[PDB]
Amino acid sequence: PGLFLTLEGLDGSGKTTQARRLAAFLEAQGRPVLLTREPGGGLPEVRSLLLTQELSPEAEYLLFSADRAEHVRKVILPGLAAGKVVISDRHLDSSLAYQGYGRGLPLPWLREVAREATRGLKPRLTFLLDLPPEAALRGLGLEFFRRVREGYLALARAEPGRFVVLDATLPEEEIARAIQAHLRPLL
Amino acid sequence: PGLFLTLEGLDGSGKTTQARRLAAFLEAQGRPVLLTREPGGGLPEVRSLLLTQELSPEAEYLLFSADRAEHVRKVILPGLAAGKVVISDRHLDSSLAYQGYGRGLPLPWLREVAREATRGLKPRLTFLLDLPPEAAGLEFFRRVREGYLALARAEPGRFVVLDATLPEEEIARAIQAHLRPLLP
Ligand SMILES: [Cl-]
Ligand SMILES: [Cl-]
Ligand code: NA
Ligand code: NA
Ligand code: NA
Ligand code: NA
Repeated sequence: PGLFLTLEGLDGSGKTTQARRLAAFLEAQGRPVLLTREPGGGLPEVRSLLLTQELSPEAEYLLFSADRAEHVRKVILPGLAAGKVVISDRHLDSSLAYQGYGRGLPLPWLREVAREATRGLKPRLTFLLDLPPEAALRGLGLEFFRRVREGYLALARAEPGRFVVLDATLPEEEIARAIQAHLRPLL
Repeated sequence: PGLFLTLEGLDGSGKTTQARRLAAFLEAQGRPVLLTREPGGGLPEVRSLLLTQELSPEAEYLLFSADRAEHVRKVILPGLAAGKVVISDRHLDSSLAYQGYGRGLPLPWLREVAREATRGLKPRLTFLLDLPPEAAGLEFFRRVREGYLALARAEPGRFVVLDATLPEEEIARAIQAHLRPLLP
Protein backbone atom coordinates (compact mmCIF):
# COMPACT_ATOMS: atom_id res chain seq x y z
CA PRO A 1 0.00 0.00 0.00
CA GLY A 2 2.92 2.35 0.68
CA LEU A 3 3.03 5.28 3.06
CA PHE A 4 3.74 8.94 2.09
CA LEU A 5 5.68 10.98 4.61
CA THR A 6 6.99 14.50 4.23
CA LEU A 7 9.41 16.80 6.02
CA GLU A 8 9.01 20.55 6.12
CA GLY A 9 10.64 23.67 7.56
CA LEU A 10 12.98 26.55 6.78
CA ASP A 11 16.20 25.83 4.90
CA GLY A 12 18.60 24.97 7.74
CA SER A 13 15.98 23.50 10.01
CA GLY A 14 17.48 20.03 9.71
CA LYS A 15 14.66 18.53 7.73
CA THR A 16 17.19 17.23 5.16
CA THR A 17 19.29 15.39 7.83
CA GLN A 18 16.12 14.05 9.45
CA ALA A 19 14.81 12.78 6.13
CA ARG A 20 18.07 10.83 5.78
CA ARG A 21 17.95 9.53 9.31
CA LEU A 22 14.31 8.46 8.81
CA ALA A 23 15.16 6.55 5.64
CA ALA A 24 18.02 4.81 7.51
CA PHE A 25 15.67 3.90 10.35
CA LEU A 26 13.30 2.30 7.91
CA GLU A 27 16.19 0.52 6.17
CA ALA A 28 17.24 -0.96 9.51
CA GLN A 29 13.71 -2.30 9.95
CA GLY A 30 13.87 -3.88 6.52
CA ARG A 31 11.15 -1.60 5.14
CA PRO A 32 11.48 -0.55 1.53
CA VAL A 33 11.97 3.23 1.38
CA LEU A 34 12.40 5.90 -1.28
CA LEU A 35 13.91 9.22 -0.35
CA THR A 36 13.22 12.19 -2.62
CA ARG A 37 12.93 16.02 -2.49
CA GLU A 38 11.48 19.16 -3.98
CA PRO A 39 12.36 21.16 -5.78
CA GLY A 40 13.89 19.03 -8.53
CA GLY A 41 12.50 15.56 -7.84
CA GLY A 42 10.20 15.99 -10.86
CA LEU A 43 12.06 18.45 -13.11
CA PRO A 44 15.73 18.95 -12.14
CA GLU A 45 15.97 22.01 -14.47
CA VAL A 46 13.29 23.81 -12.41
CA ARG A 47 15.56 23.63 -9.42
CA SER A 48 18.58 24.92 -11.29
CA LEU A 49 16.64 27.74 -12.96
CA LEU A 50 15.23 29.07 -9.67
CA LEU A 51 18.66 29.33 -7.98
CA THR A 52 19.24 32.53 -10.08
CA GLN A 53 15.98 33.52 -11.91
CA GLU A 54 13.87 36.39 -10.27
CA LEU A 55 10.17 35.76 -10.96
CA SER A 56 6.72 36.94 -9.97
CA PRO A 57 5.10 34.93 -7.10
CA GLU A 58 2.63 33.35 -9.55
CA ALA A 59 5.28 32.16 -11.98
CA GLU A 60 7.53 30.88 -9.18
CA TYR A 61 4.68 28.92 -7.72
CA LEU A 62 3.67 27.55 -11.15
CA LEU A 63 7.24 26.38 -11.90
CA PHE A 64 7.38 24.70 -8.54
CA SER A 65 3.97 23.22 -9.38
CA ALA A 66 5.20 21.78 -12.65
CA ASP A 67 8.14 20.14 -10.84
CA ARG A 68 5.72 18.83 -8.18
CA ALA A 69 3.26 17.42 -10.78
CA GLU A 70 6.07 15.47 -12.50
CA HIS A 71 7.45 14.47 -9.08
CA VAL A 72 4.09 13.07 -8.03
CA ARG A 73 3.43 11.25 -11.28
CA LYS A 74 6.89 9.82 -12.05
CA VAL A 75 8.43 9.33 -8.60
CA ILE A 76 6.03 9.39 -5.66
CA LEU A 77 3.01 7.51 -6.96
CA PRO A 78 5.10 4.77 -8.58
CA GLY A 79 7.01 4.33 -5.34
CA LEU A 80 3.81 4.09 -3.32
CA ALA A 81 2.45 1.61 -5.82
CA ALA A 82 5.37 -0.74 -5.11
CA GLY A 83 4.50 -0.45 -1.38
CA LYS A 84 7.49 1.76 -0.49
CA VAL A 85 7.50 4.34 2.29
CA VAL A 86 8.10 7.41 0.23
CA ILE A 87 9.72 10.34 2.11
CA SER A 88 9.79 13.72 0.43
CA ASP A 89 12.01 16.46 1.73
CA ARG A 90 9.53 19.28 0.98
CA HIS A 91 6.14 18.95 -0.75
CA LEU A 92 3.07 21.17 -1.31
CA ASP A 93 3.23 22.70 2.20
CA SER A 94 6.56 24.36 1.22
CA SER A 95 4.83 26.27 -1.60
CA LEU A 96 1.94 27.21 0.69
CA ALA A 97 4.34 28.56 3.31
CA TYR A 98 6.84 30.27 0.99
CA GLN A 99 4.71 31.46 -2.01
CA GLY A 100 1.52 31.78 0.05
CA TYR A 101 2.28 33.08 3.48
CA GLY A 102 5.73 34.44 2.43
CA ARG A 103 5.03 36.00 -0.97
CA GLY A 104 1.33 36.62 -0.46
CA LEU A 105 -0.50 34.32 -2.87
CA PRO A 106 -3.96 33.18 -1.70
CA LEU A 107 -4.12 29.64 -0.35
CA PRO A 108 -7.36 28.60 -2.05
CA TRP A 109 -5.95 29.26 -5.54
CA LEU A 110 -2.63 27.60 -4.61
CA ARG A 111 -4.64 24.50 -3.57
CA GLU A 112 -6.81 24.47 -6.69
CA VAL A 113 -3.65 24.58 -8.82
CA ALA A 114 -2.20 21.68 -6.75
CA ARG A 115 -5.32 19.57 -6.90
CA GLU A 116 -4.51 18.22 -10.43
CA ALA A 117 -0.74 18.33 -9.90
CA THR A 118 -0.98 16.16 -6.74
CA ARG A 119 -3.86 13.93 -7.95
CA GLY A 120 -5.47 13.74 -4.51
CA LEU A 121 -2.29 12.47 -2.80
CA LYS A 122 -1.84 13.61 0.77
CA PRO A 123 1.02 12.95 3.20
CA ARG A 124 -0.06 10.66 6.04
CA LEU A 125 2.28 12.57 8.36
CA THR A 126 4.29 15.74 7.86
CA PHE A 127 7.17 16.48 10.20
CA LEU A 128 7.68 20.23 10.65
CA LEU A 129 11.11 21.22 12.03
CA ASP A 130 10.27 24.52 13.70
CA LEU A 131 12.69 27.26 14.72
CA PRO A 132 13.07 30.97 14.27
CA PRO A 133 14.83 32.14 11.09
CA GLU A 134 17.82 33.32 13.15
CA ALA A 135 18.37 29.74 14.39
CA ALA A 136 18.40 28.16 10.90
CA LEU A 137 21.78 26.53 10.49
CA ARG A 138 21.83 27.24 6.63
CA GLY A 139 16.55 42.90 10.26
CA LEU A 140 14.54 43.51 7.03
CA GLY A 141 15.11 40.23 5.12
CA LEU A 142 14.03 38.26 8.23
CA GLU A 143 10.45 39.55 7.89
CA PHE A 144 9.84 37.21 4.93
CA PHE A 145 11.31 34.26 6.75
CA ARG A 146 9.15 34.98 9.85
CA ARG A 147 6.09 34.98 7.55
CA VAL A 148 7.19 31.61 6.25
CA ARG A 149 7.86 30.22 9.77
CA GLU A 150 4.48 31.46 11.01
CA GLY A 151 2.79 30.24 7.83
CA TYR A 152 4.09 26.71 8.51
CA LEU A 153 2.82 26.85 12.09
CA ALA A 154 -0.56 28.04 10.74
CA LEU A 155 -0.68 25.04 8.40
CA ALA A 156 0.24 22.73 11.29
CA ARG A 157 -2.42 23.97 13.68
CA ALA A 158 -5.06 23.66 10.90
CA GLU A 159 -4.19 19.93 10.42
CA PRO A 160 -3.04 18.62 13.79
CA GLY A 161 -3.69 15.03 12.79
CA ARG A 162 -1.24 15.34 9.84
CA PHE A 163 1.46 17.64 11.22
CA VAL A 164 3.95 16.75 13.90
CA VAL A 165 5.84 19.90 14.99
CA LEU A 166 9.29 19.36 16.48
CA ASP A 167 11.74 21.67 18.19
CA ALA A 168 14.42 21.80 15.49
CA THR A 169 17.03 23.05 18.06
CA LEU A 170 17.06 19.77 19.89
CA PRO A 171 19.99 17.30 19.34
CA GLU A 172 19.72 15.56 15.97
CA GLU A 173 19.45 12.06 17.50
CA GLU A 174 16.67 13.17 19.84
CA ILE A 175 14.63 14.76 17.01
CA ALA A 176 15.07 11.44 15.08
CA ARG A 177 13.79 9.41 18.03
CA ALA A 178 10.78 11.76 18.29
CA ILE A 179 10.09 11.11 14.62
CA GLN A 180 10.32 7.38 15.07
CA ALA A 181 7.97 7.54 18.09
CA HIS A 182 5.32 9.39 16.09
CA LEU A 183 5.73 7.02 13.14
CA ARG A 184 5.78 3.66 14.96
CA PRO A 185 1.97 3.25 15.37
CA LEU A 186 1.60 3.64 11.53
CA LEU A 187 3.82 0.80 10.32
CA PRO B 1 -6.63 51.94 -22.65
CA GLY B 2 -4.56 49.89 -25.19
CA LEU B 3 -5.84 46.90 -27.22
CA PHE B 4 -5.00 43.21 -26.66
CA LEU B 5 -5.04 40.97 -29.75
CA THR B 6 -3.96 37.38 -30.11
CA LEU B 7 -3.35 34.91 -32.86
CA GLU B 8 -3.92 31.20 -32.59
CA GLY B 9 -3.70 28.09 -34.73
CA LEU B 10 -1.66 24.99 -35.29
CA ASP B 11 2.06 25.31 -35.97
CA GLY B 12 2.39 25.99 -39.71
CA SER B 13 -1.05 27.64 -39.84
CA GLY B 14 0.34 31.04 -40.77
CA LYS B 15 -0.54 32.43 -37.35
CA THR B 16 3.06 33.77 -37.01
CA THR B 17 3.11 35.31 -40.51
CA GLN B 18 -0.22 37.06 -39.79
CA ALA B 19 0.95 38.34 -36.40
CA ARG B 20 3.97 40.01 -38.07
CA ARG B 21 1.93 41.43 -40.93
CA LEU B 22 -0.66 42.80 -38.49
CA ALA B 23 2.02 44.52 -36.39
CA ALA B 24 3.38 46.21 -39.52
CA PHE B 25 -0.14 47.34 -40.63
CA LEU B 26 -1.08 48.82 -37.28
CA GLU B 27 2.22 50.67 -37.09
CA ALA B 28 1.59 52.16 -40.60
CA GLN B 29 -1.48 53.78 -38.99
CA GLY B 30 0.80 55.47 -36.40
CA ARG B 31 -0.62 53.12 -33.71
CA PRO B 32 2.19 52.04 -31.22
CA VAL B 33 2.52 48.21 -31.23
CA LEU B 34 4.09 45.54 -29.02
CA LEU B 35 4.52 42.18 -30.79
CA THR B 36 5.18 39.30 -28.45
CA ARG B 37 4.64 35.52 -28.26
CA GLU B 38 4.28 32.38 -26.13
CA PRO B 39 5.95 30.31 -25.19
CA GLY B 40 8.90 32.41 -24.01
CA GLY B 41 7.57 35.95 -23.84
CA GLY B 42 7.54 35.70 -20.02
CA LEU B 43 10.25 33.17 -19.23
CA PRO B 44 12.48 32.41 -22.24
CA GLU B 45 14.05 29.52 -20.30
CA VAL B 46 10.65 27.74 -20.35
CA ARG B 47 11.35 26.60 -23.96
CA SER B 48 14.01 24.18 -22.69
CA LEU B 49 11.78 22.73 -19.99
CA LEU B 50 8.87 22.27 -22.44
CA LEU B 51 10.89 19.83 -24.57
CA THR B 52 11.32 17.38 -21.61
CA GLN B 53 10.69 13.81 -22.79
CA GLU B 54 7.31 12.31 -21.79
CA LEU B 55 6.30 15.30 -19.64
CA SER B 56 2.95 14.73 -17.92
CA PRO B 57 0.12 16.85 -19.36
CA GLU B 58 -0.23 18.63 -15.97
CA ALA B 59 3.47 19.48 -15.82
CA GLU B 60 3.45 20.69 -19.45
CA TYR B 61 0.54 22.98 -18.81
CA LEU B 62 2.01 24.31 -15.60
CA LEU B 63 5.22 25.23 -17.36
CA PHE B 64 3.26 27.11 -20.05
CA SER B 65 1.29 28.75 -17.22
CA ALA B 66 4.45 30.02 -15.49
CA ASP B 67 5.69 31.64 -18.67
CA ARG B 68 2.17 33.00 -19.30
CA ALA B 69 1.93 34.55 -15.82
CA GLU B 70 5.25 36.27 -16.23
CA HIS B 71 4.23 37.37 -19.72
CA VAL B 72 0.96 38.85 -18.50
CA ARG B 73 2.60 40.72 -15.61
CA LYS B 74 5.81 41.98 -17.12
CA VAL B 75 5.00 42.42 -20.81
CA ILE B 76 1.34 42.44 -21.66
CA LEU B 77 -0.30 44.49 -18.85
CA PRO B 78 2.45 47.14 -18.91
CA GLY B 79 2.18 47.42 -22.70
CA LEU B 80 -1.54 47.91 -22.50
CA ALA B 81 -1.09 50.43 -19.66
CA ALA B 82 1.11 52.52 -22.05
CA GLY B 83 -1.76 52.46 -24.61
CA LYS B 84 -0.05 50.08 -27.01
CA VAL B 85 -1.70 47.53 -29.26
CA VAL B 86 -0.26 44.35 -27.74
CA ILE B 87 -0.27 41.40 -30.13
CA SER B 88 0.55 37.95 -28.78
CA ASP B 89 1.34 35.11 -31.12
CA ARG B 90 -0.36 32.50 -28.89
CA HIS B 91 -1.94 32.98 -25.50
CA LEU B 92 -4.16 30.94 -23.11
CA ASP B 93 -6.25 29.50 -25.92
CA SER B 94 -3.15 27.58 -27.14
CA SER B 95 -2.97 25.74 -23.81
CA LEU B 96 -6.74 25.10 -23.82
CA ALA B 97 -6.46 23.60 -27.34
CA TYR B 98 -3.22 21.64 -26.88
CA GLN B 99 -3.25 20.58 -23.19
CA GLY B 100 -7.04 20.54 -22.77
CA TYR B 101 -8.55 19.24 -26.02
CA GLY B 102 -5.27 17.59 -27.15
CA ARG B 103 -3.91 16.01 -23.94
CA GLY B 104 -7.27 15.81 -22.05
CA LEU B 105 -6.80 18.21 -19.17
CA PRO B 106 -10.01 19.73 -17.77
CA LEU B 107 -10.69 23.23 -19.12
CA PRO B 108 -12.04 24.66 -15.85
CA TRP B 109 -8.75 23.84 -14.10
CA LEU B 110 -6.72 25.30 -16.89
CA ARG B 111 -8.74 28.49 -16.64
CA GLU B 112 -8.55 28.73 -12.85
CA VAL B 113 -4.79 28.37 -13.00
CA ALA B 114 -4.60 31.10 -15.63
CA ARG B 115 -6.97 33.55 -13.92
CA GLU B 116 -4.52 34.55 -11.19
CA ALA B 117 -3.09 37.97 -11.25
CA THR B 118 -4.50 38.84 -14.70
CA ARG B 119 -7.04 41.39 -13.48
CA GLY B 120 -9.62 39.79 -15.82
CA LEU B 121 -7.42 40.37 -18.95
CA LYS B 122 -8.92 38.78 -22.10
CA PRO B 123 -8.07 39.27 -25.73
CA ARG B 124 -10.38 41.77 -27.41
CA LEU B 125 -10.10 39.72 -30.60
CA THR B 126 -8.41 36.40 -31.31
CA PHE B 127 -7.60 35.52 -34.94
CA LEU B 128 -7.73 31.75 -35.39
CA LEU B 129 -5.86 30.45 -38.43
CA ASP B 130 -7.79 27.20 -38.97
CA LEU B 131 -5.46 24.69 -40.64
CA PRO B 132 -6.36 21.14 -41.55
CA PRO B 133 -4.52 18.95 -39.09
CA GLU B 134 -2.69 16.80 -41.66
CA ALA B 135 -1.00 20.02 -42.82
CA ALA B 136 0.49 20.42 -39.26
CA GLY B 137 0.24 11.83 -34.03
CA LEU B 138 -2.56 12.90 -36.36
CA GLU B 139 -5.28 11.97 -33.82
CA PHE B 140 -3.79 14.54 -31.43
CA PHE B 141 -3.68 17.25 -34.08
CA ARG B 142 -7.30 16.62 -35.05
CA ARG B 143 -8.34 17.04 -31.42
CA VAL B 144 -6.33 20.29 -31.13
CA ARG B 145 -7.64 21.64 -34.39
CA GLU B 146 -11.29 20.82 -33.52
CA GLY B 147 -10.64 22.08 -29.97
CA TYR B 148 -9.74 25.49 -31.32
CA LEU B 149 -12.96 25.47 -33.38
CA ALA B 150 -14.99 24.60 -30.27
CA LEU B 151 -13.37 27.50 -28.40
CA ALA B 152 -14.32 29.77 -31.32
CA ARG B 153 -17.89 28.50 -31.39
CA ALA B 154 -18.18 29.18 -27.67
CA GLU B 155 -16.98 32.80 -27.90
CA PRO B 156 -18.13 33.94 -31.32
CA GLY B 157 -17.50 37.67 -30.74
CA ARG B 158 -13.93 37.20 -29.57
CA PHE B 159 -12.77 34.63 -32.16
CA VAL B 160 -12.37 35.37 -35.86
CA VAL B 161 -12.03 32.05 -37.65
CA LEU B 162 -9.95 32.26 -40.80
CA ASP B 163 -9.32 29.58 -43.38
CA ALA B 164 -5.54 29.18 -43.16
CA THR B 165 -5.37 27.66 -46.68
CA LEU B 166 -6.29 31.04 -48.22
CA PRO B 167 -3.60 33.26 -49.71
CA GLU B 168 -1.70 35.12 -46.99
CA GLU B 169 -2.69 38.53 -48.34
CA GLU B 170 -6.41 37.64 -48.29
CA ILE B 171 -6.07 36.46 -44.71
CA ALA B 172 -4.33 39.76 -43.85
CA ARG B 173 -7.12 41.80 -45.40
CA ALA B 174 -9.78 39.85 -43.51
CA ILE B 175 -7.88 40.55 -40.22
CA GLN B 176 -7.62 44.23 -41.11
CA ALA B 177 -11.35 44.41 -41.84
CA HIS B 178 -12.27 42.93 -38.42
CA LEU B 179 -10.02 45.50 -36.81
CA ARG B 180 -11.45 48.56 -38.66
CA PRO B 181 -14.16 49.29 -35.96
CA LEU B 182 -11.66 49.04 -33.06
CA LEU B 183 -9.58 51.78 -34.65
CA PRO B 184 -10.93 55.28 -35.30
CL1 LIG C 1 17.10 21.60 6.01
CL1 LIG D 1 2.43 29.50 -37.46
NA1 NA E 1 1.60 22.73 -6.58
NA1 NA F 1 4.45 18.44 3.27
NA1 NA G 1 -2.92 22.71 6.85
NA1 NA H 1 -8.13 25.17 -35.76
